[PDB]
Amino acid sequence: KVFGRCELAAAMKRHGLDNYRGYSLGNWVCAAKFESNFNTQATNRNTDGSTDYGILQINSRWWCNDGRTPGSRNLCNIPCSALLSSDITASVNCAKKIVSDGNGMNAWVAWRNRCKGTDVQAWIRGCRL
Ligand SMILES: CC(=O)N[C@@H]1[C@@H](O)[C@H](O[C@@H]2O[C@H](CO)[C@@H](O[C@@H]3O[C@H](CO)[C@@H](O[C@@H]4O[C@H](CO)[C@@H](O)[C@H](O)[C@H]4NC(C)=O)[C@H](O)[C@H]3NC(C)=O)[C@H](O)[C@H]2NC(C)=O)[C@@H](CO)O[C@H]1O
Repeated sequence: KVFGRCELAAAMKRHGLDNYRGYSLGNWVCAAKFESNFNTQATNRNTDGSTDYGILQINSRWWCNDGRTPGSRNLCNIPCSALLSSDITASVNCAKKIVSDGNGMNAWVAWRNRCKGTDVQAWIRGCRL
């Protein structure tokens, strides 16, 4: 799908991301533009061999099953193709766990450097929320 500046993000809040498990949900919306650029079908492989999926940009190596990830924990226990559709309603369970390791955003590559210390309230701001 193609989601605009004010239309793909009001749904983080419909899923409990608001201020959940210590990260403020204000801090969240910026990074999305940095991982798949508001696209729920944009995916790529990893130069280390495990492909990634979604706006989420996650690989089947440590987290889900795509069948090409051996030595994969499949900690998500769901097909990786189970998130890339227009609908995204159940795709957050695993996202809701990825911060539980205590690693935080240790997984999101763009945020720690593109959205870490940025004017992020300048990212979620302006839409009605
Ligand atoms: C191309 C695209 O679309 N996406 C690419 C991504 O594939 C890639 O992303 C990151 O991939 C790395 C590789 O695994 C991953 O980092 C490691 O994540 C694990 C678990 O999530 C962490 O391990 C836990 O450590 C804790 C703390 O010490 C331990 O308690 C625990 O024992 C560990 N877990 C288990 C179950 O053993 C690591 O801490 C972490 N790396 C380090 C060095 O700490 C990220 O999760 C991936 N994130 C995403 C969103 O992909 C990215 C690489 O930069 O490239 C993208 O392009």
